[PDB]
Amino acid sequence: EFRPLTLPPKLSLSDFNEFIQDIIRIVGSENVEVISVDGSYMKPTHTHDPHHVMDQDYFLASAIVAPRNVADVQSIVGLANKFSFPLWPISIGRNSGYGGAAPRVSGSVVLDMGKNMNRVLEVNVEGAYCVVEPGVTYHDLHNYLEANNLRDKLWLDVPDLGGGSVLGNAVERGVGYTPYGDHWMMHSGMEVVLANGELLRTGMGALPDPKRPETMGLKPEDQPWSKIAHLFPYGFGPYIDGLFSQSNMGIVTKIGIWLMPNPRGYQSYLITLPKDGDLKQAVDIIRPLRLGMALQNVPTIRHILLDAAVLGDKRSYSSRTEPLSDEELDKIAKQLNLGRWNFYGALYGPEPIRRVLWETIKDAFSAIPGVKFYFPEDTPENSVLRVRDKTMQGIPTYDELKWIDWLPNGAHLFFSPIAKVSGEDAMMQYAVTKKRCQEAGLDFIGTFTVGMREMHHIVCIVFNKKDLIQKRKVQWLMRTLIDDCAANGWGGYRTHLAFMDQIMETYNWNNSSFLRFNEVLKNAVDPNGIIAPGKSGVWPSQYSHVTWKL
Amino acid sequence: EFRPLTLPPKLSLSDFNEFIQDIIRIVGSENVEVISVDGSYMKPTHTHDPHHVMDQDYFLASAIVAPRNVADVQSIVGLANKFSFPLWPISIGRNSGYGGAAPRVSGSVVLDMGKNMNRVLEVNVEGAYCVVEPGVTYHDLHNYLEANNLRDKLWLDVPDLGGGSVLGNAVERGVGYTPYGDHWMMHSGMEVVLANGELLRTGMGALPDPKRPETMGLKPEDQPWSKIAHLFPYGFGPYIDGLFSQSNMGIVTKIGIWLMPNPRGYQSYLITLPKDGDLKQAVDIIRPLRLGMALQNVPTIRHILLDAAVLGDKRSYSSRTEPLSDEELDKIAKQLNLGRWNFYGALYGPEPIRRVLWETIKDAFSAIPGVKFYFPEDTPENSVLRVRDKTMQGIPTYDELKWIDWLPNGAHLFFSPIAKVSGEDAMMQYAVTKKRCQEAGLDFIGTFTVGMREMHHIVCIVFNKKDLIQKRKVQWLMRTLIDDCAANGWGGYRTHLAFMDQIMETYNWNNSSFLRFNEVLKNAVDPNGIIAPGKSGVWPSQYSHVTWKL
Ligand SMILES: *Cc1cc2c(cc1C)nc1c(=O)[nH]c(=O)nc-1n2C[C@H](O)[C@H](O)[C@H](O)COP(=O)(O)OP(=O)(O)OC[C@H]1O[C@@H](n2cnc3c(N)ncnc32)[C@H](O)[C@@H]1O
Ligand SMILES: *Cc1cc2c(cc1C)nc1c(=O)[nH]c(=O)nc-1n2C[C@H](O)[C@H](O)[C@H](O)COP(=O)(O)OP(=O)(O)OC[C@H]1O[C@@H](n2cnc3c(N)ncnc32)[C@H](O)[C@@H]1O
Repeated sequence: EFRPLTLPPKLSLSDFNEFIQDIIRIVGSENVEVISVDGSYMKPTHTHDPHHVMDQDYFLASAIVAPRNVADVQSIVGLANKFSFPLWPISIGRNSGYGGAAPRVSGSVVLDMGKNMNRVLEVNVEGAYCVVEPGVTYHDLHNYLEANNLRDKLWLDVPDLGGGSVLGNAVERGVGYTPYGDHWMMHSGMEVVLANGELLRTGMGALPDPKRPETMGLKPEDQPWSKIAHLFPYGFGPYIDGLFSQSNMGIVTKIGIWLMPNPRGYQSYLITLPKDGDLKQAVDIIRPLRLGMALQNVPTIRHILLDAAVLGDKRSYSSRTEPLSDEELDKIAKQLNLGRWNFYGALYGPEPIRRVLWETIKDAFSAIPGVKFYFPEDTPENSVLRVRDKTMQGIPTYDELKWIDWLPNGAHLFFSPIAKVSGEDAMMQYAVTKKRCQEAGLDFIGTFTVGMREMHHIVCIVFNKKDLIQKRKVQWLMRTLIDDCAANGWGGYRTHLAFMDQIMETYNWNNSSFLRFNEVLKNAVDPNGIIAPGKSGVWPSQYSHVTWKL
Repeated sequence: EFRPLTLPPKLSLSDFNEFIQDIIRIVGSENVEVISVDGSYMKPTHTHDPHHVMDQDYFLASAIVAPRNVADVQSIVGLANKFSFPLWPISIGRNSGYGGAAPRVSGSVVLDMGKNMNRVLEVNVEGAYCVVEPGVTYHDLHNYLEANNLRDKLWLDVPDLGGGSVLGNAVERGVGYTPYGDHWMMHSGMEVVLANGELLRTGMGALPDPKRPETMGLKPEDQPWSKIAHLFPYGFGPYIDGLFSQSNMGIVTKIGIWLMPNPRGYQSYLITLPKDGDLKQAVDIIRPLRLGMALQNVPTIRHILLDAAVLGDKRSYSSRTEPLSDEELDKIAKQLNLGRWNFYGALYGPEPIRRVLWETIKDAFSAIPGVKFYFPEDTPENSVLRVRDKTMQGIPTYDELKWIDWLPNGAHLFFSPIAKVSGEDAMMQYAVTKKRCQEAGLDFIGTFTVGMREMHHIVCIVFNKKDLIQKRKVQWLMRTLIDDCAANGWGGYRTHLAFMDQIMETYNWNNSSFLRFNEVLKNAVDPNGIIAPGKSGVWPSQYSHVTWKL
């Protein structure tokens, strides 16, 4: 297909057309769409960033290809080398507010690993793990579980929504909410297609499965994995798996994820914190409850305007234009029966044990006047708790998609710095974010996700994507928070395409010794800069910093 | 000094003699020793392999060098890059049975990082971590904790002795036995002198500490870390930390290890399994208890002789010269009130929790005939339990050093296959290890140690170093052991100087993709291969494989 909307760098129109011809040849014209439209969460766009803060046709693909299998991805890559055509690998492209399936480099070949590469490849009950291809969602897998009666032997671990790729997410080092909440950490045995074309699997994945008659002459892609590939991550020698998450080192095609066995008892809960400044003493309570394994999962500390947005848009609470006042938020609390901060957690295992954690935790949160403890049953039926009951046992919902609609034309954008598990420090980060949010005229909407020693601060910027003034006011908001938080010793853990460069430029100890060392290894494995140039600030030698950096 | 027994390759006497003169002018004479003796554990040697299977002077330094600071380390890397001089950094060189201090490539400059770089830079009671330089033995840290009263707040995680470098062990991916027994996975934020000699700090350690007066003008080494540096492993971008374990990618100057807080209750236990065959059912029982979290640490399953040999050498049991027979093992067992296998574990936390777990466990092991339960107090003054009851609470000890003296000239080498947590697999490996020890006319000594989903199975080969026929026999054993276990889908997780190239060739999936990838990265980062060429089987392009491997 002839004249495209944006071409990749240095490439003539003639060369685009010969390139696509061989791709159309290899994949069949079903699995190639040249771009010469915004959609929804349910039929996700693979051309552009749906929750856009820049121009809509800023981060935009030139084509989209859907490899049917692993050798298609070798062919396509071997090809992209031949021309020097940037690629952008996506699994499901539901990386929304992080840019979705937009390419950082306008003119790229967004690579739809997900549309066809689809298989739940294995579920191992005694190993308590599973192998996933990029197309398997959280829901896909969940529906694999229930169709096989495995729901009663192994539980999953899920983000706020079920659309996401199991692997795409894990590679992004993302976060769920059971004891198995640290997604990346739960990986074992990765299969990666390298920039050069050569296939790789890491860990004991490199320890070959012993030869047998039934497996002879099977393509590397389709071979089985040795018995320990997915039980020990490290294998032998340097442990490279992590070079491949939040990186442009490769294209991931298979990934082992560990699964938590049915604990033998479950109960979720909600403790409500009446005042705004109850954050500080809360976190101070969570601190040695987390560190001492009285809090087994990854709990959340939701802000009121987060649940408020799930149960109904802004307009149905106030007709005001500025962000809502402190007294107005108080009303919304007593309205919905929530506090200013809500702490959502869950207990796991046999009744004898849940009993004691609960008595400890209740008993710990008693030094806060006005507190209140809820099990799911005790709430409204629309309730967030009633949904999150499901999220903390590995049952994927979509309910939470709604908070995106806090403002006319729904679009989000994340700022996720990292703070200490101290009440003091948590307050500080909230006061620094809150301040810059009013200056920008937004509301503050957020959650802290409690890791053992660290805390993920998710600043949920919603804006209406057809207000040309506010989208710039967000652009200014975003650039200031990164800076402000750096000035204060916090950095983001993940970002949107437009802010990769800054955020990485944030981590500049000893004159960017981290980036310079990364740039080194990139140029070594990808001599031609074709795998996802730009990702996480990391530019190859043939993308000039000046022309490219944002 | 003028004349060492061995020169590093392609290096002249006159060059060597400049390098040395040059080296001496930096670090003073007291800190530099040419070599023109096996030492102890109490004062480890730094030139060669103390428990040496190969020739006594097969792995040999040409000199030792102790930098008084990171700037020295830097200065040295500088010279070595000029002269193309192999380095071989050790922290403490206690790596016996993996080669102690000995350098993969003879003629290397052993960098004794520990002698002067020593300090415990930090114990952070909120963070439940600590920050350690290459010289901080376990024991050293232990005594530090004591002299600052922290013993009733933060506990350590020790491996079977106390000499070990807190960090040297960590970047070997070593293993101890509290619930924080996965040492490598407890690191957050490491510092590193790269091969080029540029200084790098990883993870959050890349986000610098914000400017204030009191730190202005400090050399990069002596700059503090930013707040989240040792609480969140990951930073932002591609996670490179792993690159620096069991690899030769950098020289490590500092590291942050998580410390586990006093858990508010502690009980250890011995479970004796009376039959050789009980291992099989025994592991099956472990599988669900491990994975459902009833077992909180790295319990281990020790072969009986282990305890035998801690208690008194081979002679003290029979003047027999060949391996002791099955029946003598039944004899010895009963003699010491032990089983044919031995399970050691611990209970952490309040009395109510301990209670419940310990019943779940008693009960589950009861299905094995003639099983018997002992607490510390229930056993004789000299017991292994009484020793491990210490080990399991982060207290360093050394009694276990005895087993090394099974034979006239004690020396141990290790073989370290990973294994499934399934009895049938476990027995398979036992069979195969055992048959082979039998054929080399050796006494089988092993443990498995219980990972979450895997088991580290440490075949403990011990032979007498002055016996050339035995030495040679042990070199046939290991090489056979690596091969057989590969042929049945089991890799070794860590090895000895003289088996590194072999073990790697074992992880050869898809025409060795793993090593080829790793050889690529290593040349990028170390053009003149001065850092530890050879480690883990990974070689620079100037070390021809034909010349160098084994
Ligand atoms: C708007 C939204 C997002 C969200 C969320 C709630 C809302 C309402 N809650 C989340 C949660 O609690 N936990 C979490 O981790 N993320 C949450 N999000 C963010 C996001 O939408 C989801 O996490 C989603 O699962 C991620 O998108 P997806 O799973 O569909 O993956 P992707 O679009 O392909 O993005 C991956 C990025 O990484 C690189 N990448 C991805 N896959 C590969 C493979 N196959 N090979 C090589 N590189 C890959 C890409 O460069 C891409 O940028
Ligand atoms: C014989 C013995 C050994 C032993 C054991 C019981 C007996 C009696 N029990 C162990 C166990 O419980 N768990 C475990 O992990 N190991 C056990 N061992 C083996 C050994 O004693 C320990 O592993 C010990 O901790 C290792 O010695 P050490 O800590 O001194 O390590 P090293 O000698 O200094 O060198 C080890 C390797 O590390 C790399 N290294 C070290 N420092 C650096 C720096 N800073 N920069 C870059 N690399 C570094 C080197 O490659 C070296 O090969």
